[PDB]
Amino acid sequence: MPRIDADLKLDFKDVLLRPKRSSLKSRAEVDLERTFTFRNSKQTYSGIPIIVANMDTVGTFEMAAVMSQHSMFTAIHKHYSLDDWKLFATNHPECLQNVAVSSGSGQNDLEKMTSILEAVPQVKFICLDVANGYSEHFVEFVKLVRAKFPEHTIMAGNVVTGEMVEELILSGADIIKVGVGPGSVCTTRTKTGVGYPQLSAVIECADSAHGLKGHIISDGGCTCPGDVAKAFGAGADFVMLGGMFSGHTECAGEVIRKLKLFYGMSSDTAMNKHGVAEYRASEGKTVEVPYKGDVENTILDILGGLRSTCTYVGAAKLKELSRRATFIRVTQQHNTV
Amino acid sequence: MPRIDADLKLDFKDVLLRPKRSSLKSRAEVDLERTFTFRNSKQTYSGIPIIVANMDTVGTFEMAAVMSQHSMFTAIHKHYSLDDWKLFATNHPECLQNVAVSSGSGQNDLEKMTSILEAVPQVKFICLDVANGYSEHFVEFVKLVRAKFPEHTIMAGNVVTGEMVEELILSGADIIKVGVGPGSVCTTRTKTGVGYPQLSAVIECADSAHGLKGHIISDGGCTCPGDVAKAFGAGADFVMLGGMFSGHTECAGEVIRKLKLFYGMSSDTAMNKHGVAEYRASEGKTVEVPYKGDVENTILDILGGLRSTCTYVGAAKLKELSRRATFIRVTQQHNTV
Amino acid sequence: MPRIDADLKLDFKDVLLRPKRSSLKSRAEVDLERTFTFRNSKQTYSGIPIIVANMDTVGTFEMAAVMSQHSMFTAIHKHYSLDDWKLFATNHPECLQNVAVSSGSGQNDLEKMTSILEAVPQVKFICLDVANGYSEHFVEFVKLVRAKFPEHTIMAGNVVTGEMVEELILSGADIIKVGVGPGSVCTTRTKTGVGYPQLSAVIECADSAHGLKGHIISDGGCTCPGDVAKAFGAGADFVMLGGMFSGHTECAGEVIRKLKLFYGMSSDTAMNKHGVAEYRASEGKTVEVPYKGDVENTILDILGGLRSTCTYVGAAKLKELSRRATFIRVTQQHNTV
Amino acid sequence: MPRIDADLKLDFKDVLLRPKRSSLKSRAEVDLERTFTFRNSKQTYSGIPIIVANMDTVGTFEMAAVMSQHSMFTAIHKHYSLDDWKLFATNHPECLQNVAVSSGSGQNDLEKMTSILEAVPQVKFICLDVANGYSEHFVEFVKLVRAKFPEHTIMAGNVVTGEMVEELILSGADIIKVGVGPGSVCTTRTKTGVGYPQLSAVIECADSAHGLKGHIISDGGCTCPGDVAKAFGAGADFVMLGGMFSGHTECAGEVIRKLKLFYGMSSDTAMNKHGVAEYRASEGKTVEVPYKGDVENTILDILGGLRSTCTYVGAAKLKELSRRATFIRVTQQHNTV
Ligand SMILES: Nc1nc2c(ncn2[C@@H]2O[C@H](COP(=O)(O)O)[C@@H](O)[C@H]2O)c(=O)[nH]1
Ligand SMILES: Nc1nc2c(ncn2[C@@H]2O[C@H](COP(=O)(O)O)[C@@H](O)[C@H]2O)c(=O)[nH]1
Ligand SMILES: Nc1nc2c(ncn2[C@@H]2O[C@H](COP(=O)(O)O)[C@@H](O)[C@H]2O)c(=O)[nH]1
Ligand SMILES: Nc1nc2c(ncn2[C@@H]2O[C@H](COP(=O)(O)O)[C@@H](O)[C@H]2O)c(=O)[nH]1
Ligand code: NA
Ligand code: NA
Ligand code: NA
Ligand code: NA
Ligand code: NA
Ligand code: NA
Ligand code: NA
Ligand code: NA
Repeated sequence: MPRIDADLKLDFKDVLLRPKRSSLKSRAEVDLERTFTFRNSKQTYSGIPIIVANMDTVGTFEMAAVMSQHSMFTAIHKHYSLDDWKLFATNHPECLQNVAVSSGSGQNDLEKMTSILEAVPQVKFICLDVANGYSEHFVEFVKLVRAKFPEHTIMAGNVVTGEMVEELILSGADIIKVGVGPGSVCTTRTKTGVGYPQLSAVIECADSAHGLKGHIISDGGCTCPGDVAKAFGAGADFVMLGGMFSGHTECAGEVIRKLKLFYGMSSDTAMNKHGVAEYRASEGKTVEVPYKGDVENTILDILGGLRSTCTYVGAAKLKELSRRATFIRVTQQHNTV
Repeated sequence: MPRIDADLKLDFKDVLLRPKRSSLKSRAEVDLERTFTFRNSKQTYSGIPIIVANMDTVGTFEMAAVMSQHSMFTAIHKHYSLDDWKLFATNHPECLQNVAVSSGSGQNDLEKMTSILEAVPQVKFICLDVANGYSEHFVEFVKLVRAKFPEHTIMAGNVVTGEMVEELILSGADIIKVGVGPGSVCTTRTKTGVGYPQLSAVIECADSAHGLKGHIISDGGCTCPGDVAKAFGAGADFVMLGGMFSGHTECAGEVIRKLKLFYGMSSDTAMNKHGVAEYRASEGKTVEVPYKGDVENTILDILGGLRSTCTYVGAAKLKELSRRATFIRVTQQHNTV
Repeated sequence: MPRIDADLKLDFKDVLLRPKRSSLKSRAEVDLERTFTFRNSKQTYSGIPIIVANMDTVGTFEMAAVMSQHSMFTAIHKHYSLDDWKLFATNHPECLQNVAVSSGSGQNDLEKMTSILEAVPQVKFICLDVANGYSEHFVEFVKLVRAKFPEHTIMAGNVVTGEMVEELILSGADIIKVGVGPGSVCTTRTKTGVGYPQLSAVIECADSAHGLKGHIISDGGCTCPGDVAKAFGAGADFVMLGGMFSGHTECAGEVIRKLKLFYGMSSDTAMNKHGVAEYRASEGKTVEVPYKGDVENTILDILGGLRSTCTYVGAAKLKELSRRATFIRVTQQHNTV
Repeated sequence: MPRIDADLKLDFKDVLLRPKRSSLKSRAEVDLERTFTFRNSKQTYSGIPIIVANMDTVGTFEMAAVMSQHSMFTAIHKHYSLDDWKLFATNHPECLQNVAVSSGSGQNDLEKMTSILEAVPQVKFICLDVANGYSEHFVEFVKLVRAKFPEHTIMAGNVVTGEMVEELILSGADIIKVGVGPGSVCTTRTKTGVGYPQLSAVIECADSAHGLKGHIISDGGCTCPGDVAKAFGAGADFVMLGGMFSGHTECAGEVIRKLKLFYGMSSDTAMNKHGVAEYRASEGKTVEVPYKGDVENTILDILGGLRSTCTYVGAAKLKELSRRATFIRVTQQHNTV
């Protein structure tokens, strides 16, 4: 029996947030910092919950040192060496509280990560990523990492439904990475037919996490600050971004109209440059992106957009955005000429 | 609890007006003038209820002097000086009954407006505009302007839902400006995720105004005369337009294929040229538009379109259009080659 | 009260015809000729019910002489003179049974038509066209033409709903022309907001005609032979076409890549060349179309397509197509690369 | 009575497959081979159920010799001669178990096929194709072929609904070819208005076959490996492909940016090169396609995609994919820049 779910699954383009009444005079009143206490690691975090994705070109140390100035976060890419990290530590000690070390489920990866966590005790976040986030093999791996590092906060993914968000949390992960399909350079939908609309995946997964006192990252699929806001509005605790951060000076890669090469974690460009075949669910794209320059401007644009959103729905802090969010269903997002 | 309204919100593209039986021989029979009596100012107005928007390039004095010849209206941009206005008065006294002076919620703006209303008693309309039309701060500001000018008619905005249309009317505004998102150079949807489909916003807001014996302007989102007609058909008492009036000789700005620069009230181009950051809900676009020449032709095209609409639905006067309007839901608006 | 009909109105793109079981070996078995007896004129017609539209460039005498060889029909454009027609009669007497003379509702038009019907008794069809097919003025005009020519068959239009199809038939018209909006060079939707999806307009109007033993033409909106088939399948008794016949050698106008100018009946190009302002509901477009050459090939393509349709649904004659038509609702019509 | 089925018929773009929990470590665990026993021929087949379509350019002997190395299948085009086939047999004896000989319903075709089956007893599949797969003439032809070759497995088509799938199976065909409209170079929808969405046609037809212990091919409409997976997920026993195999070295036709000419079975290019008028339901297109080079890479890409799909839904073998398939309804398939 092949069956078809009756419920149309919407994405970001299919909706808008409705404005509401409030006493908020203007957007600089709004506080975008959140304070979280994690279910399993028992650690506490405070910052602006926007994470740079652990992709080759954007999850760099340079990107980190800027984000951190804004209390934002960076999931560092897994190809840096131990020596690379010990220089990062020496150079930017104040940044270590705002980064996560990354690993796949392979033994070599686990060992290298371990050497990093031991050499840099200030790093207190771990980001774990596989091709099939629904595998029992990932479940037992998450148990292993939890046992090895009982006081480190664990981000794990990726999934799109709530049964697997609960199983991953109950198996020791703190923050589940929700998203398969929508990523700017993800090709699961084309290559495999498998995936989920981003908005629907957050609505559905956020509820499942929060009943366990766990948390989620909306990973992928945001194309402008409005999407970030919708992602938060849908219940996401953090939002992670690759494509919106691609193209800047603090991105790794030469400038080539000035452009830069933006490529997926499991892309052909990636496999050539490195053992990444089964790191993500699809062999992602390799695109050319216009050179945007310094990431500060982009950060300002994004945070500013999000402050307005909160103001316009009556949220004085980011914590209250999902509480105040009413989405309306629309037939369009743009007025063309 | 993030929730999603079950009702799909349609816009202008999603519908058509149905023709109906009548005794109307032709479109020159139709009278497009309306006579209004305002709830709070208690003043009476007669004209063709189509308003040029208070944008830098289109809300000019030159635009005004043409519109006025057609009994149309112009919301003048807020950057003109007192001296500029006193020349407008001297030069085009017969036009003063067909313009509104504009202001934001800042004290400097209020003072400059006040000096203008005192120096030109013939100006009897006020247009008030903010970034967050749902703020309690806007509500109290509207009370202040009402108290300062008890015999001036007040347009205030912008909103998209009826609870705020009622609160603004009950707080002293006469005519509520309805529209957030659809404007040709508005970027709220992209930058903030917040907005509303224009047609749905008028249907919903018109009902709310009219129960209080108040009035609304459909502000933004019309791309052709058909949209104007639909806007009126949905219940709007006036319709305001920026983009359809952009590009003409009576527009402010040099001619540059001949083009002209059309930019938003809170756009980057605006901030550079002037203190406009929080005048509108978004930092609007700056587009190039083809030089259309004299606004008379455009006016003729638009009024002509609207006369046909009334004829085809059986409305001998514009007053009867919403009464006679049945919208049908469609899957398209164009026959491509 | 502005209201919105709950029923989504589909067009040709939104549907497909379902194949069905039959004993039909192949498409040359299918007979596309119909025999009609008209309600009010009491005349009988036999032919392939596909009519060339009465547009300047396609409703020519040259087009007629080809169509007629295929038992197809031509609604001749209203600008030809009496002398022009008397040469047509002399030259192509066998074609006169397959054409209609055209007129608007003006007295000059009526007189010129009258002179034509008197000078050419073999012409037994009249085509009457106005801007507002819902006007009481059109209703009384139809009564007048019926009384003046009691044995001529009258095509009248255009409408999209059944209440007006019945009133026009009961007022003496034989064949109602159904379609407002979808025409290739019609601009009602853009200029006035008024119109109707073609498929929905035929479904709805065909039922209304046939209960009175009257007939309809699906006028406008077909872009390929599939649309013709759907139009017939929806219940239409005839289908009229402009754009699909545009571009051929037998079209009026010079060749200019080789192109030809195709323009609407009430278009600016039309008004310049001639008193046509209120002949159709909109001031239609003027497009450039590629030179297709001889209309024979196009005719062959269209008739062939329609024979296959009948075969694939089990209709041995065109009469049985609507009887055998089941439409399925689809989300697309094309497989792009 | 023209009527409209209430059920919207979805295609591949309208859905995604949902990931599910499993114990599958990775995609090389998945077995894509199936073992089938046919209802009427009583023969058994084992291989990867992906068939190259019997089109001029892709159903070649060269294509066959590669496919066969991958346990894939090739429906050979019907224009090869007896002598051509006897060389194929001599050269690639091990491939004969993985090809089908093709024929239309004409006597010449039947005779030539017969001479081939007699000269090459190793060929045990027959592929039969007509313009109207719903004709009683096709039904009796299928009876004739069954009687002539009682131990050959018969693929017959094409249809889209289950009443005709059952009648063709009960009349002796083994494997019904399901698909009319979606094919990359099919024009039925444009030329005739007749067709069916591919996904809906498989869902509906698969059920009908399987109740008779028969089988179906999803013929046409796949544009990437995701579509293949969805096709299998919907219940299809095999999937046939033309366009995805077009463009390779083992395709027939010269290289011309390097391109190759890809044309339909009943296309104008086909009729010119050969008696094919009524072989398929439409006169298909002739497109230019980029030269992809060797078909091995494409095969690897497609099989790899399909292994991931099975892994991500928890299917260790292709047999279990439809059993494990839950489709979700979506509003999009792509993230544009
Ligand atoms: N399946 C797949 N996902 C990728 C690949 N590269 C990056 N991603 C995903 O894309 C996400 C970011 O999405 P974006 O913000 O660019 O839309 C990353 O966090 C990661 O989840 C890849 O090669 N394959
Ligand atoms: N949010 C926003 N709205 C603008 C800006 N500039 C103009 N608008 C809106 O656009 C309206 C006109 O819309 P239009 O007729 O061009 O679609 C104006 O009345 C105003 O409400 C801007 O910079 N930001
Ligand atoms: N409203 C309007 N309709 C036109 C005009 N010119 C042609 N048409 C319509 O277009 C029809 C043919 O549509 P087509 O087959 O090109 O889609 C004609 O029969 C007529 O009803 C025009 O200028 N204005
Ligand atoms: N109606 C029609 N179908 C064709 C023609 N040529 C190929 N096809 C269909 O297209 C199918 C392959 O579809 P594709 O994989 O290219 O989308 C073939 O198996 C066949 O069923 C043609 O000329 N007319
Ligand atoms: Na491991
Ligand atoms: Na980059
Ligand atoms: Na103030
Ligand atoms: Na302008
Ligand atoms: Na008259
Ligand atoms: Na023409
Ligand atoms: Na035969
Ligand atoms: Na090819």
